[PDB]
Parts: sequence; C-alpha cells; structure tokens
Amino acid sequence: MGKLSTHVLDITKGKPGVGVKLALYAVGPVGKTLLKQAVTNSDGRCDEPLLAGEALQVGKYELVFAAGDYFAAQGEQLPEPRFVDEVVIAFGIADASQNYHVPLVVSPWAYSTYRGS
Amino acid sequence: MGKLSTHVLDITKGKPGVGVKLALYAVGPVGKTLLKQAVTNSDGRCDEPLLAGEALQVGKYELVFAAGDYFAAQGEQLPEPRFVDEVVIAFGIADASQNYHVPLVVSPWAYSTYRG
Amino acid sequence: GSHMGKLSTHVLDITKGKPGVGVKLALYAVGPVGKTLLKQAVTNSDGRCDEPLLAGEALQVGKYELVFAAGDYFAAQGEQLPEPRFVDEVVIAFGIADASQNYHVPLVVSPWAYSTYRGS
Amino acid sequence: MGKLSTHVLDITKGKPGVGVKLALYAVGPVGKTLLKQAVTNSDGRCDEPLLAGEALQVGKYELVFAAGDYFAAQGEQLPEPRFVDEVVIAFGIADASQNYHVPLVVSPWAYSTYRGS
Repeated sequence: MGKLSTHVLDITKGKPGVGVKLALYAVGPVGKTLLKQAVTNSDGRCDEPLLAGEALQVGKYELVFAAGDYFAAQGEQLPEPRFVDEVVIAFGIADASQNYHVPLVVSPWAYSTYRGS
Repeated sequence: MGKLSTHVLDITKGKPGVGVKLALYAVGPVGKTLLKQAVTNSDGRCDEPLLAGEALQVGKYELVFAAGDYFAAQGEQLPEPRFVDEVVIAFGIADASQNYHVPLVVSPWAYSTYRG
Repeated sequence: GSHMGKLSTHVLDITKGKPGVGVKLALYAVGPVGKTLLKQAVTNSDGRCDEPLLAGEALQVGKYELVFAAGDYFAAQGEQLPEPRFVDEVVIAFGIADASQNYHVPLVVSPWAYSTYRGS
Repeated sequence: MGKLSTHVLDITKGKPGVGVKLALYAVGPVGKTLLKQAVTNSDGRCDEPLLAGEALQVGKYELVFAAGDYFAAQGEQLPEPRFVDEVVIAFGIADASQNYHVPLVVSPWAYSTYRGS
C-alpha cells in the first residue's frame, strides 16, 4: 500500500524541524478540502503517514507548512509579513500504489522540495 | 523604489525556462487578487518587473508557475496528475523599498526557490 | 573512540523522481597528508548503501569527501551529453565535528544541478 | 566569446554572500592548476568574469569557496571542523563558446549549485 509522508529539515541549524504544524488539502476544481492536520515529531516527520491505504487516492493535493511560526518559535525575530511564512507545496499523485515522500528543506529565506524515496 | 522579479531555470537541460506562464497574486484575509499575468522570455525572465514602484506593497503574495505545461510543451510526456504542475510560491514582502527576486529552479520532480 | 555514529548518504534522481540506482561512489578522508580512500560502494534500489560508508570507531572527527559518479549514472540512463559533462563526478566536501553522532549527507542531482545538506 | 561567472547567496539572511574568498582550478590528469583567486563583491558576484575569451577552454574545473570563513565572520559559532567549510564545486565545460554561470546557494548546513543563465 502506497503512503504519503513528509519531512521538515531546518538548514539554518542542520537539524530536523520539530513542532512544525502542517495541513493536507485535497484540491479539486471547485475548492480545497482539509484532509489532515499534523505536527512534526523529534525527527521532523509525522508519527503516522499523512495518507495510506484507501485514503491515498489519485488526485491533486496541497501540503501547507507553518514554517514561519516554527522559526519564530526558534527565536528568529523577522519583520512581518515574513518572506517565508506558510509554505504551500502543491503536487499531484498519479499512481496510488507508489509511495510519495514530499519533504521540505527550508530556511527563513529559501525552501526546496522534491519527490524522494 | 522596490521591484519584484523572477527567473525560471530548467534543470533537466541546464537552460532558462522559456515560455513559462506566470500569475502573481496578492493574498489577503478574504481571498486572493490577481495582480499580473506574464510569460518568461528567452532568458527565463520577464521583460518588465512583476511589481515596481507604488505597485509593490507590504503584504503576502503568491507567484504561480505553470511548470507542468512547460514540461509538457518540451516533449516530456508524464502521466496525469503531474507531480509538478502549477507551482505555488507563497511569500511575504516586509519592505516595499527593497528588490525581491524570487526565482524558480525546477524539474518535473523537484523545485527550489529563495530570496535572490 | 565512540561506537555510536554512522555516516550515510542517499542519491535522488530528480530527472526521474526516483532514487539513483547503480551510482558508484567513494568516501575519502581529507587531511594535511593527502586524501585516503576509505570505501567504494554502489547505490542499491533505494538509492542507498547496503552497508554504512563509515560507522563507530572508524567514524572519526575530520574532513571528508564523498565522490559520486553522477556522470556515468546519467549516461547509463540514456542521456547523451557532450563531454566533459557539466555534472560528472560530484565532490561533496564536508566536516564531521562529533564522531558519536549520525551524519546523513544526501545528493539531489540532475545532469545540470545538484544540492546537498545535512539531513536526519 | 564564452564567460564563466558565479554568484554566492546566503540563504540564512536572504542576502548575497559578500567577501567570500574563492579559487578557480583547472582539473587535468596530472593535477590541478590554480587559475584565479578572487572575492565576491557587494552583489555576491565577481567584478570580473572568472574566465573569459581564450582563458575559457574545454575541460574540467573546480570552484572552491571559503564558505566556512564567511560564516565565521558573520558571527556563526560552529564547532570545528565545520560541516560546511570550503565548498568544492566540480564541473565540466563542454562548449567554450557558451556562457557558464555557476552560483552557490549556501547555508552552514546546506548548499546547491546549478548551470545558471
């Protein structure tokens, strides 16, 4: 069974992003539907897969990371609106049998994502 | 006076992303407002800045890159829905007097962005 | 020396969205007396190494270089690129300051770009 | 005709890396040859191209950046040896007629490069 997972990495300290609030949305033609909310654990991942089994369906999604609140909780005092506040990763799942690992490699001034393994 | 600019780089071929359609949005409490549509030129940039002068205001923004259409137009046939289709780059501008360069370094399976 | 640390890597092919399978690599220690070859490996079907590159008492404080034969990998995948390839052997130099901790240094690579970081 | 250039970006503050010392080497079968030593300017670039005209030839090169020294001068207090100290970017130039722009997007715990434009 394919599963959707994520991983937040803080490249300002080379450490997992701990406590990063995130939300998963299913995206359709008329609107978006919240599927799940989660908080990254001590390894920067989620204790449970964001989607697994029959819940992982072919479609379009959005992973929204509260990266700005995280860096503010780490002591960063940045002028608002921060350049990196809520990071929105829009992506599509075309094959429900394959795993989809969509991490976030983020600083207050940069971020990158990819389809990992 | 500050200006907003972007730049698209295709890392499957090490060339600028040419012909990438763009849509810039201001994001507020009640919703989003379309500010500008544009297309990347032969250098993967815009002939005019996305925002400049008084049009560059303090606030939240969303710069959407029609990257999936670009890679489909380059011959890359990929099953639907594509992992990289419309790339949403949400960011904030805290100082209207500064230049903000928000490029995109993109493949069909990865993208990166940063404040340049 | 500590027994608890381990050096690892992970090759991700972002032209395919798949792990880089069959990529040859070598680990070097780098110091004032030169570079010392420590291990050669080939990435498995998950783009990782079946055995750790360095771990435990063999994992020591100092400078290191991981060398990825990215150019041969992409050539083996059908990419026809004029030589010398822009991305051929990728050299990731990095330092290890605490021998008891784990260091995961992955490679996110295309024939025209790559990135690396200290992961978890 | 072709020109080789670079650009250092500090993604910990969202600013160009200013004062970054660098060195360009040619890489051949019998050893490496220093081509140029330079320092980034206020825009994180070099006032002159690293290689231009007849100096730009087909072959392998290495750009070495003293990134760790730069982060020390910016106040970052990291144990030694730093995870990121001297960043080595090995790359090959196949067509001396084309411009090659090879930037460095770096934090003390991450870096990326690409064939830019």
